[PDB]
Amino acid sequence: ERLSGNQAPSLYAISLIVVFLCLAALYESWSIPFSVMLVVPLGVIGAL
Amino acid sequence: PNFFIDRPIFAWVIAIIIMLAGGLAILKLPVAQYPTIAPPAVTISASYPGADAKTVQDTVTQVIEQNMNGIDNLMYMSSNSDSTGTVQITLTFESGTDADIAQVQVQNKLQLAMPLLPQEVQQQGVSVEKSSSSFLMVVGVINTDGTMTQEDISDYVAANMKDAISRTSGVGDVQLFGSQYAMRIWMNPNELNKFQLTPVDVITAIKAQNAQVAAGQLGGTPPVKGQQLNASIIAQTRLTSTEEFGKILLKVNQDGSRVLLRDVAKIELGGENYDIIAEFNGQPASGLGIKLATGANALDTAAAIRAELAKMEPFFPSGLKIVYPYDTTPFVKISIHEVVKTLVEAIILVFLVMYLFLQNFRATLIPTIAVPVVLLGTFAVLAAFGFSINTLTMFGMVLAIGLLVDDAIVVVENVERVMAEEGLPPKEATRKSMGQIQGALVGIAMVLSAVFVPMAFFGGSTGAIYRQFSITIVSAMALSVLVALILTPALCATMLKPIAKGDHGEGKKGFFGWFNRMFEKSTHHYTDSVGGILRSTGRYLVLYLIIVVGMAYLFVRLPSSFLPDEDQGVFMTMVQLPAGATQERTQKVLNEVTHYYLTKEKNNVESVFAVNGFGFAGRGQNTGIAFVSLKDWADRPGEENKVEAITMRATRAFSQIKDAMVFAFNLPAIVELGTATGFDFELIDQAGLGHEKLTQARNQLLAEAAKHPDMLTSVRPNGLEDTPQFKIDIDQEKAQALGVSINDINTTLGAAWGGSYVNDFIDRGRVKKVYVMSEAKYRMLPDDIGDWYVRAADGQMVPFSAFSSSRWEYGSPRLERYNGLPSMEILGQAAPGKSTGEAMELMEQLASKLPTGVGYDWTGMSYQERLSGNQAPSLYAISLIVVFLCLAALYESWSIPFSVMLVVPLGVIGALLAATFRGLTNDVYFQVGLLTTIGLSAKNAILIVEFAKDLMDKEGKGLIEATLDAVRMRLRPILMTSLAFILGVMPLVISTGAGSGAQNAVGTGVMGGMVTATVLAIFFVPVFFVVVRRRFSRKNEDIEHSHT
Amino acid sequence: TDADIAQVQVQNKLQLAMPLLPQEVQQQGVSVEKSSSSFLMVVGVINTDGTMTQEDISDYVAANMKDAISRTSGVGDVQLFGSQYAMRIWMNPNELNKFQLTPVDVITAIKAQNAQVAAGQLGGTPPVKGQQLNASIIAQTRLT
Amino acid sequence: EDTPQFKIDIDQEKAQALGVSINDINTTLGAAWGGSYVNDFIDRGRVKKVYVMSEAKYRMLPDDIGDWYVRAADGQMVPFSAFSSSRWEYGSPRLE
Amino acid sequence: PGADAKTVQDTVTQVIEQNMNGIDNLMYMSSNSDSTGTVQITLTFESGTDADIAQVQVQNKLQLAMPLLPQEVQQQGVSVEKSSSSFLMVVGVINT
Amino acid sequence: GIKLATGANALDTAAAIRAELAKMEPFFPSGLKIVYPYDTTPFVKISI
Amino acid sequence: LGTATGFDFELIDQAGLGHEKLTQARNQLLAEAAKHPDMLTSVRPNGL
Repeated sequence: ERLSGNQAPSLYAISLIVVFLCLAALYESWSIPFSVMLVVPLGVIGAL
Repeated sequence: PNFFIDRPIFAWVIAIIIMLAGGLAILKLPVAQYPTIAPPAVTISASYPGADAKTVQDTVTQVIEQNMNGIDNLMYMSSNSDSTGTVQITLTFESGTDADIAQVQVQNKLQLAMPLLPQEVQQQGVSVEKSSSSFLMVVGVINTDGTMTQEDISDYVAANMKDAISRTSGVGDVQLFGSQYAMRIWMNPNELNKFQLTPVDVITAIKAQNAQVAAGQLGGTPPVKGQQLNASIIAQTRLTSTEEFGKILLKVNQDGSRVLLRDVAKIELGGENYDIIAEFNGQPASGLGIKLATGANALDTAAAIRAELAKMEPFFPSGLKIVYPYDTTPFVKISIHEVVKTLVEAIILVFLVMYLFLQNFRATLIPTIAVPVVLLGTFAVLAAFGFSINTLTMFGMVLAIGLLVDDAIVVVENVERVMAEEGLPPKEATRKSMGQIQGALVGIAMVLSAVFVPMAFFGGSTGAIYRQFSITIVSAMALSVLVALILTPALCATMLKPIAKGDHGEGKKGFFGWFNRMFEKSTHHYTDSVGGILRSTGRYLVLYLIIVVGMAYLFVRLPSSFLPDEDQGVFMTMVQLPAGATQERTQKVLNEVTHYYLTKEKNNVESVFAVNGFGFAGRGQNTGIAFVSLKDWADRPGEENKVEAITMRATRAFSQIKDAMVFAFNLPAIVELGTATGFDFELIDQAGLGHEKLTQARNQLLAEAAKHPDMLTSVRPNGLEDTPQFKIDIDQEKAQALGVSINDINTTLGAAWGGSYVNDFIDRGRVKKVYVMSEAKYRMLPDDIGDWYVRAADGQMVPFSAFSSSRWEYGSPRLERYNGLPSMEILGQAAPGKSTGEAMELMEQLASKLPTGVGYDWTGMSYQERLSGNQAPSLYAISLIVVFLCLAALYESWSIPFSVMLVVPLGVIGALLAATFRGLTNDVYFQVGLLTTIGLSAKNAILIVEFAKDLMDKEGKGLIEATLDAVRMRLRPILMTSLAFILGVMPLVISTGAGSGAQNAVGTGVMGGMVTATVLAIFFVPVFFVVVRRRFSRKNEDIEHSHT
Repeated sequence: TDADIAQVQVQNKLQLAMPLLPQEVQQQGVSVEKSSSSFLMVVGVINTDGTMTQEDISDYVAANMKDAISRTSGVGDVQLFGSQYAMRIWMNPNELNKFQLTPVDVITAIKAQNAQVAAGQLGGTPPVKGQQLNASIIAQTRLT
Repeated sequence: EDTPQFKIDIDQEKAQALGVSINDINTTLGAAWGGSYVNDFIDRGRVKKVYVMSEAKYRMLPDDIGDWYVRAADGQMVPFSAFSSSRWEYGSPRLE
Repeated sequence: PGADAKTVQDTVTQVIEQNMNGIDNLMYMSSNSDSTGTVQITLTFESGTDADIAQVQVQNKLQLAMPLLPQEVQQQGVSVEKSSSSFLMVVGVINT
Repeated sequence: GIKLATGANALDTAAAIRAELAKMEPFFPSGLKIVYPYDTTPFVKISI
Repeated sequence: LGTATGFDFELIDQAGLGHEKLTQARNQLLAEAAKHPDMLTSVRPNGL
């Protein structure tokens, strides 16, 4: 359980980084990701 | 290529992935001085306390050997049997055998041979281990108050420290240097005879009075119905005090008076063994030998060990100190820091040779981003293939910067060249230029792998060392070709400023750029010179032949090696007294060795860890070793202050004063390697013929080896000469008559003179051995046999003289066995002029005339070298076929590829030149170095031949014209890479202090190799093409004038 | 199934039984093998001049050939078509009864009169101050 | 938790005085109170154990130690309380 | 057999544990010491470790502590097994 | 009589056995010829 | 592993009947198999 908890911050951080990098690569714009990335807390607020 | 030229962010995404993946790698990646390289070896160790060498061989050694079967991947098996009572059997396995499976397979064939070994051996134990002799760190513990003996210290180390260290992260093994306490019972024969008792009685009593007796329990199941209570019934339990062991009763006299062990023996806590007296600067000392856990970090473990040691600091008894005679970590830290410094300084020199040549700030930042991506990404691929950060993989990268740097310069130059030549916008100029160099880079990638990959496929130990360099370089090289096709074309198109058609920057600046004017003349000077001497071409090919034959003579007369020694801040002298010498006679000599290093080498020597009893030739009172720790390099400035000189003056300082033989030397790079120019020979008894007959045969070979001083030098046996020994015959007949048990006779002798492990007892919550042995002063001289009495059946005491006689004789203190059969190991080396294979063929000749029934075999490095020497021509044969096939494909001819393949000798001639003139040696760092120089020699030539043909095929440019254009437009980037590469290798060539041995070997050959190769190929490659391309028919097209 | 692990796993259990087997069995050598069933090959050995008997040849093969073959990787099991030599004491019951002797007395004697004895050392460790001599003490060695 | 432990101190001194064998007294207290695994037998074709242990009613309380006798060297039987002391101790049955 | 918890810990358990060093992918160790002389030392390994390799590495280290253990213990037999922890099922048998 | 270890290659093991015997032969007693009365291997070679 | 049309049968004492009872049961099965020659051939004990 301790492992599950302690690992989590790193999990989200790298997951968010990946998505960003994927969007940047696919849609050639460097700012397209920025916008869609700001939509994360809009979903997370619901889960909470 | 054109894909990412239009997609800068995609190219940035891949760069970031490679940066963070390679960044993750470096962060969490194993670090060690070297990787595992020696083939897996398992050692079976045993001790029969008090046994002679024959007793162990015929009782244990032969028995275990006779059972080592149905075990997979066995290469060979050797064994020692000492008159110290120890047996060591070593099994060696194929490279790439799983060491754990091997160890299991061994430890349980042995497991089925246990019931066949004698009981004393069985209770003493038989160890099975992996034999990796590489210690991470040897820790020593001393008492500065002189309050406790080495036995006293060794116990504290065990009971209060050893377990704590073994828990530490990355600690793979912890070996105690010394003995735990053991209950020591020192028998007095006079006192034994007075109360009519023998050692046998002492033993019986201890086994009766120091035991654990199972009892039962109150209210035990099955119980009575309505049972009140359940509790364990505790009977007799093991004794604890020295006092308790004193109290144990032995016999009650007719007058009721008592006889206790106390009365017949001295009783005290002491050593499990007394063979080794370890000392630190003359002081009694214990220690711990720590090995690095597989997969773990050498640096992080070293810090963690010291921190765990810091925790226990206040907890120690008065005046007890932890000290560090050995630590691999200081030296590994320097290796790592000095390689990064090299790599960092390389890129900085790329910035400068780029700026003070292209004079543009944003253009120079491209390689500054390009290469660190490649270097970061190389770590990722290493991590992917289970590799570690070590000396070999570190110098694998520094040995490769020339290729990565070149990939960055080539891509950038072409764009800046095209713009200053045609006047295209950056985006189109990169698009055009990549078109020119696309095929070239994919070709060179296939070519370069074809010269590096094959060396990974070398067999055995060396093959494992080369595998390190091979996979390292290929991984970096291939990444720098992928970066050159993806990121660098994007960086040239999206952050490069245009230059106006035919600019060349001539004039313009004042305080910053005046060199341009001077540079444009020298390129015209070189295009005219090359073009000029393209008439008299046939006479230049002759000069090329001198380069080939000159290379051939240097290739022969250059001494061969594996890895250069380093000043590792540590070395050791070894001490060899004549056979039969005492512990004390050796300790005398050792103390003088200590005195020398502390008086006469005060400034350089930190400490002397003297070990009395353990040598490398064997074990015994006879031999010792003195391990020397130094002040760190920062304190020892001169070449007279480094290990080299210190060891040579030490041998000097001991040769002209001693009665005992005293070498002095330092440890090899990998602490299990051969002597390069040296061999390992094993003489074998293949018929009945015994030890003596074998000694006769050895003596015959050794004498014959001396007949040839030109071929073999210091060829000698590795084992030990026959020594005198005192033999006691029991007259069975007289023993029977008097009424003494033949068993009682043997154990009274044994236990007295040799010792006997009776029981275990529990010292301060810890299980520890109980030994019964004679007090020192009753087991010294043959005359002392007369002190010892045995009790007869009728109950009266009988001296040995009544039933035994005795005499002296020559026996063997060390019997050797190879693959089951009696062996005698012979070492030796190939004399100054000749090679190892030459000396080996002569040995086989010399052995071929020994007596009928005597055989031989090569072991160790000589066995390795045999089964992995049949590859060096065979593999590089496949290299040059594949290279030709790639170049044929890259171009469109079976003839054109030859023009670049003839560049090989141009680099080698410089490498050989440099190393010969530096008095250096051809070794691993040199071999890989060669392969790098050849890499750029090919890489430079491929592009020049390419550019020449592109003008000839696409533009119809004349043969003699196109080659001149090619050599002119590529003179720039060739000179660029070369100057930055040579000046980046600059600190490596003239290097002192730690790591310099490897640093020089890498640098020297690579610098000289580049100097010639580049300041030679600029003339030869254009020549090669014109020579080659003139053996092609003119029927379809006339190779001289325009076409399209 | 991984034969290495198979054979490992068995033997972990076998050792649990091992000490319960009668001494006579243990000292005859329990063996645990991972072999095919059928023979790969049979290597035969003969004498061309007949200058040795077949029990002679069997002893040679056992004492000079078997162990190295059996150690060879990939060699799963080896059977000897014959027997290695042993000291054979062919008892006579009339002669034994004659002298009030039983096989027990014979065995008890051999055990005592054919032995390797660890006998310690002259000037062995730890010694007194000023010891100059150090050598092995030899006693009884196996008969030949 | 920490169970009581019934400690028996067999006096090696008085035992030799009486003529009883040290082993004889040991392997009798064991077999009585702890039971003893002697050797094996064949039950319906399966090898099973043979045990020798005291009847339940003679191994339940400290006062039962009296019930047991050891034969001395001469041939007479000796009670346990002629050569044995007994008391109570403490300790755990499960050390983690 | 028959030894108490304290006697078996510092005699068997503790000895085995000391040599239970230098084994790949070990997460943690726990052990018990019985009044019935029973000892169980469990090595829990890193997630996704190859259990059969873990077993081998463990028993290789065990067999080094074996000599140092009591004769009674060595001959009672020391097991090395991949362990579970809880039962899949309990199969019961009764008479109707 | 020799049996293959499980999983071992027949021809390799055979090759090694011969190569082992090769070492031993030169040290034989007078007229102690080796003979090859049963070998499954030659078939495998020839057959393939 | 396998002969043209052969099988490998194992008769098993599962009630502690003993060697001599098992032997009688073997004989019963073997005699019964002989009565059916149109189905089985050479139905034999592999033992001694």
